[PDB]
Amino acid sequence: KRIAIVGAGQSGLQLGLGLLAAGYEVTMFSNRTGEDIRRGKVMSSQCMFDTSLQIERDLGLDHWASDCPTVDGIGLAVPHPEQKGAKVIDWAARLNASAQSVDQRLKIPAWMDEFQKKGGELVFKDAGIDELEACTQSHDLTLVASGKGEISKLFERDAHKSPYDKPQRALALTYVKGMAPREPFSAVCMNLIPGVGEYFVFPALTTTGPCEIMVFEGVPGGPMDCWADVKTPEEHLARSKWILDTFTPWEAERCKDIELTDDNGILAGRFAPTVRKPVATLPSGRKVLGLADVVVLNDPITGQGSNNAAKCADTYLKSILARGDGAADAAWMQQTFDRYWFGYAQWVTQWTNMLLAPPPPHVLNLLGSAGAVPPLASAFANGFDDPRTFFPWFADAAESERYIATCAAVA
Amino acid sequence: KRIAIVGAGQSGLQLGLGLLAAGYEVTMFSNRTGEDIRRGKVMSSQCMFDTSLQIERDLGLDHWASDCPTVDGIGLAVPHPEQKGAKVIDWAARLNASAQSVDQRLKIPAWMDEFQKKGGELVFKDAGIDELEACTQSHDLTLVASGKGEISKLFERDAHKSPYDKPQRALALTYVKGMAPREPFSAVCMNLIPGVGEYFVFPALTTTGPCEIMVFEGVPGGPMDCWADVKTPEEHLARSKWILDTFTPWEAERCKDIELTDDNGILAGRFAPTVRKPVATLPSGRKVLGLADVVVLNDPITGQGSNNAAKCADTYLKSILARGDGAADAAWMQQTFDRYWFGYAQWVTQWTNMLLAPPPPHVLNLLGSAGAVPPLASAFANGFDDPRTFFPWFADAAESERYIATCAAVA
Ligand SMILES: Cc1cc2nc3c(=O)[nH]c(=O)nc-3n(C[C@H](O)[C@H](O)[C@H](O)COP(=O)(O)OP(=O)(O)OC[C@H]3O[C@@H](n4cnc5c(N)ncnc54)[C@H](O)[C@@H]3O)c2cc1C
Ligand SMILES: Cc1cc2nc3c(=O)[nH]c(=O)nc-3n(C[C@H](O)[C@H](O)[C@H](O)COP(=O)(O)OP(=O)(O)OC[C@H]3O[C@@H](n4cnc5c(N)ncnc54)[C@H](O)[C@@H]3O)c2cc1C
Ligand SMILES: Brc1ccc2cc[nH]c2c1
Ligand SMILES: Brc1ccc2cc[nH]c2c1
Repeated sequence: KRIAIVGAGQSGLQLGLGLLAAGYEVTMFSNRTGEDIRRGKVMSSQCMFDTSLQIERDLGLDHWASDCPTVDGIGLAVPHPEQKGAKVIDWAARLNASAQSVDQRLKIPAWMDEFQKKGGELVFKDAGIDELEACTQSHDLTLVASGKGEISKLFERDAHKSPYDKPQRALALTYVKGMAPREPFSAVCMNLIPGVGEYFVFPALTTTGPCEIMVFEGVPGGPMDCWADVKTPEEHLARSKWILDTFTPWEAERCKDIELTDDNGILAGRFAPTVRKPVATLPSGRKVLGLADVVVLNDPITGQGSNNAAKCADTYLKSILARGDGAADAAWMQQTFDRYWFGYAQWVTQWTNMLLAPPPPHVLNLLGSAGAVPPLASAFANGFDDPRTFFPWFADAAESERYIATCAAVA
Repeated sequence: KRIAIVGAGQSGLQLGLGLLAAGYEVTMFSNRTGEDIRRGKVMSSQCMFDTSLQIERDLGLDHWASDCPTVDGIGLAVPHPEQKGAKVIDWAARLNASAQSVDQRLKIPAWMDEFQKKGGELVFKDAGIDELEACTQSHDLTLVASGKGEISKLFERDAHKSPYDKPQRALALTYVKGMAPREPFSAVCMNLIPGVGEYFVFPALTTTGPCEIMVFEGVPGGPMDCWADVKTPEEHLARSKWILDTFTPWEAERCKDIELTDDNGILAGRFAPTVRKPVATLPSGRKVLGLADVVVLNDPITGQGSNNAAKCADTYLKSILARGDGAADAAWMQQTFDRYWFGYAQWVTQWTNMLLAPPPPHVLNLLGSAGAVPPLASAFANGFDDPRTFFPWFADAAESERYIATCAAVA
């Protein structure tokens, strides 16, 4: 009946709003005001594919569906090693159903407002152990949904599920107005720069209206690990254009007139992919359950964290409702996570962690073959809505050849 | 707009009813009358877990929810090698949400009636190539949902996805009244007889009311491959009791007064697990798409075929609706299957095919440990609602030990 959530983010607010609609009392702790979120720095590029969007629709939370531009496909390009300014791989495929990117600076504050209107108890505090000890005495279940916040480290890192202990990419975001729209359909335009990094770009909705989000990922120490000397929004926009001019001149043609959406429409950072154990034990001996990025944190290279957050909150909501009047004990907590991990997130995580490493030959062959086998390009693109569908053919050479043949037979 | 389906079974009727509700015209071919199905031989033990049941509920097709007894857990027993009449493993765990078994002799005819009432065009014919050639000219998509019927062999067997080319178990069913109900909760009572076979029993609903279904699976050539000399319903009931008396005397105690529900409440047969390619090309060059057991046929040992059929028809329905006015071409057909297979059925199939082979030591250790680690028994039982959750720990020794420890830590 009474549920506490620490962290008013994507997963926490989605879960809390779903619980309020199911008749629960919900207490939520936020460490920021809605307006400070709206006007602060961007946090994500939040490209959500149709399955995730549908979870929001089923809860009545798709408040920006008509205003947010759709992302209608996925494109992949690789620079040509010899031919200057050209591409050796350049293909695209349409998504079976649109994706959408609604700036968390819009969504989270609006969902905070809705949470209050629907009877939630919003408490404004940077929560720590004392708040978790208090919550665990007055609530039937307490979840930690604090994303990358320091309190997420209460949960023990799971070494076996975490192959990396260091960041594998240097990240940056740039929200811009003025970019030439993609024709004849919008897409996530992926640009893979061998041994250097990746640039992704797609339309989105932010606090000043429709835009495009530039996403940069650089191999640490390399030419796209280039944000440390950037100290002003103007320097950040300049650096963004320098990457395109240097590595993706075909995308620079779309950017002759770009401007930041706002001075806080920029981000630079990095983190190590990490999986954690879901049950944390407080000094009192009482227990809390971690949600979404607290327990499974992937590098953004595959565009999956928000998708994972919506699917994780959906799985946890269903588990809570199915438990009914039963106690939310450690066993129940652990099984709830296990269903998320073994059923889904282990495959998103293995796929993303593989793609962070240098691509093996059979992967380069897949990417080339997709350009000449449209069913394979379509399988690649739509796999982003459910990355389980990449296994076993993406990771294994022999299986990749079998799947290429399957796709070729229906081309 | 116009869809044809050959085979009025679980998957075909579920899909057809979902398409009619979405505004499509649907033509369906049945090779039997509803009454001949109601009064004919049983076809399945159709134990459906909550995710599958929920697919039926979301379509308004759970017409027997209140009359059908619930199956509330899963139990596992193994005879003791030394101690006579005793068990060395004997444990149970509650399902997070109930399962239900509604005799296909009840469900399929009732869904056939509903299909007509909702505007479907039901055509009564044993359909063959000529009907598929006619359908493919007058309909936008033609699916074959004929289960184990001979026409299913139009689709090419997929050797790489089919490790077996012979039956791995001799099957039998016995629907009975009078069995002592299980206390204190109902369950699928699994009995694993090392090197011989398996006996499963659980409550269900049939045409004469609530019953229990006895399910026998025998290693070919062994003592539970014992149905060839059975030629009358009385001999079939006697043989059923002989198995329990010989191998599971603890279950015989529940059966002192059992009687067949009806003389057609019996079945004996066998088949080779088979996966097929989903697109078949007719002599004209036009194409048809296989559904459910036509393309993925598993031995019943894991209780998954009906569950797969409901999840396959749900995936195909969603794919059709998402395709909208687009052509149902071979590429679309193949991608629809690929999403079912790579996303879900490959894992159900790998798990079931492993369990048909002799269990390795780490599996026997898992089964024993589940009896002393209740979180592990619960993970095992609830894995039947989504067998993806068994990977990778069920199939690998080191991973199994890790998961045992995870479960032990929350016990
Ligand atoms: C650069 C970048 C690009 C990305 N691009 C994409 C993309 O294109 N597609 C995609 O799907 N995902 C993407 N992601 C991932 C996605 O943004 C996250 O995975 C998602 O926000 C996770 O949701 P969450 O609920 O777990 O955490 P969050 O949404 O981060 O919410 C956690 C909240 O808790 C707050 N909090 C922290 N500590 C406390 C405390 N002690 N008390 C109270 N509140 C606290 C935090 O400030 C935050 O507001 C990207 C991530 C990054 C960094
Ligand atoms: C002994 C046994 C026990 C089982 N126990 C379980 C269990 O406990 N749980 C579980 O989930 N699953 C179980 N299954 C599996 C389950 O019964 C099937 O997987 C499920 O019925 C498959 O659905 P379907 O739509 O593909 O085919 P079906 O439901 O078999 O439908 C196919 C229909 O098409 C008809 N047909 C065939 N040829 C033609 C033609 N040319 N023209 C017209 N119609 C035609 C067939 O007669 C049939 O009516 C069991 C199966 C067996 C054999
Ligand atoms: Br597809 C896709 C969508 C968004 C992002 C952000 C980084 N990589 C991505 C891939
Ligand atoms: Br669990 C379960 C449920 C039904 C059947 C039928 C054969 N084996 C089964 C396992």
